[PDB]
Amino acid sequence: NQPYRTGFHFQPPKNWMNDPNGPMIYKGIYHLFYQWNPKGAVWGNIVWAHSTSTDLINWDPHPPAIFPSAPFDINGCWSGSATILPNGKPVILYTGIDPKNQQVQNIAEPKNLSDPYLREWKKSPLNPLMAPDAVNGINASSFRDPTTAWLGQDKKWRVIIGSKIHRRGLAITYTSKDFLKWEKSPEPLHYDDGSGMWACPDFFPVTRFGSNGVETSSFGEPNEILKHVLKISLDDTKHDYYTIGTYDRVKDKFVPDNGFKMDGTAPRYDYGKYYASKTFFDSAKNRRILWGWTNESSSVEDDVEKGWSGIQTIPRKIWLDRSGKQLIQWPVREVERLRTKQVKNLRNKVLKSGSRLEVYGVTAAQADVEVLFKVRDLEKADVIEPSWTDPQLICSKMNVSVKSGLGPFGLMVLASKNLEEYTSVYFRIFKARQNSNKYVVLMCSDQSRSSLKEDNDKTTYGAFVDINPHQPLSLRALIDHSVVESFGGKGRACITSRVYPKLAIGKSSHLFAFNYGYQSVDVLNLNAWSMNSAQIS
Ligand SMILES: *[C@@H]1O[C@H](CO)[C@@H](O[C@@H]2O[C@H](CO)[C@@H](O[C@@H]3O[C@H](CO[C@H]4O[C@H](CO)[C@@H](O)[C@H](O[C@H]5O[C@H](CO)[C@@H](O)[C@H](O)[C@@H]5O)[C@@H]4O)[C@@H](O)[C@H](O)[C@@H]3O)[C@H](O)[C@H]2NC(C)=O)[C@H](O)[C@H]1NC(C)=O
Ligand SMILES: *[C@@H]1O[C@H](CO)[C@@H](O[C@@H]2O[C@H](CO)[C@@H](O)[C@H](O)[C@H]2NC(C)=O)[C@H](O)[C@H]1NC(C)=O
Ligand SMILES: OC[C@H]1O[C@@](CO)(O[C@H]2O[C@H](CO)[C@@H](O)[C@H](O)[C@H]2O)[C@@H](O)[C@@H]1O
Ligand SMILES: *[C@@H]1O[C@H](CO)[C@@H](O)[C@H](O)[C@H]1NC(C)=O
Ligand code: NA
Ligand code: NA
Ligand SMILES: [Zn+2]
Ligand SMILES: [Zn+2]
Ligand SMILES: [Zn+2]
Ligand SMILES: [Zn+2]
Repeated sequence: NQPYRTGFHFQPPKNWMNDPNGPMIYKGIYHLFYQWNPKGAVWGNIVWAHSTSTDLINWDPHPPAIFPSAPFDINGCWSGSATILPNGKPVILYTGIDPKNQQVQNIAEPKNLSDPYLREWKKSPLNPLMAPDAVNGINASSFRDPTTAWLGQDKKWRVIIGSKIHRRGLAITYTSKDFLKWEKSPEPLHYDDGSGMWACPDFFPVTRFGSNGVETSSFGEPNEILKHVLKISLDDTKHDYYTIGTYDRVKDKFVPDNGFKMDGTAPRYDYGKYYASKTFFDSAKNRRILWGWTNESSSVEDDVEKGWSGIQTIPRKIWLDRSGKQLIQWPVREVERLRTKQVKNLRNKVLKSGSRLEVYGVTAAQADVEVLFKVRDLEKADVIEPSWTDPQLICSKMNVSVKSGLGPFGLMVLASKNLEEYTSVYFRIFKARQNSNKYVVLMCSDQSRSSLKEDNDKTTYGAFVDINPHQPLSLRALIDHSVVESFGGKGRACITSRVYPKLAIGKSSHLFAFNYGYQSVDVLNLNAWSMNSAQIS
């Protein structure tokens, strides 16, 4: 049986899944391709598997669209993106592995534009459109993951491909005026020395104030003020980072805001298990949607034993925060449809020092839970230790057993009856070292005690939240058997973790709200929703 298969998260019926590939919307239908091993629970024989939806939650299967069948992709069909041409026509640019094991860029387009499921795709015998050679001097073994392409104000298409040269990450930009003949621009859009391979790049605009998404090609109105986000997947650190800045269309370079740097010190989308992110414009609801890949935290032996590996996070809506400092993410509202009509609700309850409160009457391994925490006296908070800068290091140096003035308080999810197994998601509040009344809010996802099985990835994840602890603290968790997605400060901080409990499964799982800090905290409001399964394949 399968106690770790997700109820409502996207995953194939069996075996290895990888990056999300070319997400898009065509003729009112959502499309999601992905890297898949059609015959193994490890990486290998990789092809573009294909599924579709009308709500981004329930998915219908289709035979693999892009698979090795030609010289330009004979040894593999790696990640890529989908562009929607101004005439509504969709195209895919993807990385193929050639007879010499070189990473080359191939175009593919639909065979029957009237088929709204876009079942079969044809490849141009002119592929590769973009390839390494002796004159460009591009590293043949690191030249992959082409982005969604944008059209500039000089009627020329621009697209970037992630690469590297001697420990220098760079986003190589190409230009075309017909989307068939692509010439390499003399200089990259951006680069960074020190950070390794610049995998899964992404480049998209956002409005300075608003929740609504922006079309990729858009220059905006004469009244609408725009900023740009460059996102990259660092292969060295295995994380996804982004910076916010301005797109100099003259010099064709990306200039990050004052303070940002495009390396391992940039903001992340998710401070847990989260890789190879890709966005697309959803013209139906005028929103930008983020897809992310979460790989398995269990041993490889366990993966082949259960016969599958890798799930996809429930899609997030993304926009720019009012303060302009960071991006905000929130699970697409369609997921809220899976909530049972019945809803367990608790309000105005006081968790005193070293206390717990079980949430009764919910399917505790497949649920959605939202908490509001009110702190009583803010000057009871401890002052942050001078050289405490890495939020992940705070959460691992001091577990739930080590107490602060304020914190740990939050949720204990996927928990056994007598608490032999629990995954804790909590807050800690410190005073900042500054002269003013500034506070540091910490959000941890501790999975050191998450499973009795010894050889699982027990790594603890951590993040700072940009919220004011004068106001009530917001925490949300989507729980799905082996995956939990934690959301702090209304999507200002996101943590995904993977848990494989030996006791806390299905009927036997529990849910707790807790507090181990010196001072008691108020639970202003608490709502738990049992979650229905989704029709995915
Ligand atoms: C796909 O999934 C696999 C499996 O889940 C992923 O591979 C594993 O990745 C994780 C990291 O994400 C690694 O697991 C552990 O790594 C930890 C590294 O040790 C540090 O952990 C904390 C900070 O990161 C911190 O508590 C600790 O500090 C202590 O030591 C420091 C000196 O090093 C120093 O600051 C102090 O002395 C302090 O006491 C460490 O810095 C750790 O928990 C374990 O060591 C463990 O290795 C593994 O490397 C990976 N496991 C495998 C299977 O290789 C993989 O990333 C995923 N891939 C993708 C694409 O997402
Ligand atoms: C081009 O990229 C390849 C692939 O990363 C580099 O070769 C790797 O070098 C690293 C050393 O850090 C080692 O892991 C292996 O020796 C190589 N990996 C594989 C699987 O090929 C190569 O050094 C790069 N060359 C240049 C000039 O940038
Ligand atoms: O399917 C390959 C696809 O995955 C990415 C990012 O997840 O890279 C992974 O696979 C590469 C080839 O095996 C590895 O070099 C790399 O370490 C790993 O992250 C994309 O780069 C690629 O398109
Ligand atoms: C394309 O798909 C449409 C709609 O499903 C179908 O009617 C038609 O036969 C296909 N086009 C051709 C002529 O192959
Ligand atoms: Na594209
Ligand atoms: Na939404
Ligand atoms: Zn359907
Ligand atoms: Zn990609
Ligand atoms: Zn790391
Ligand atoms: Zn000290």
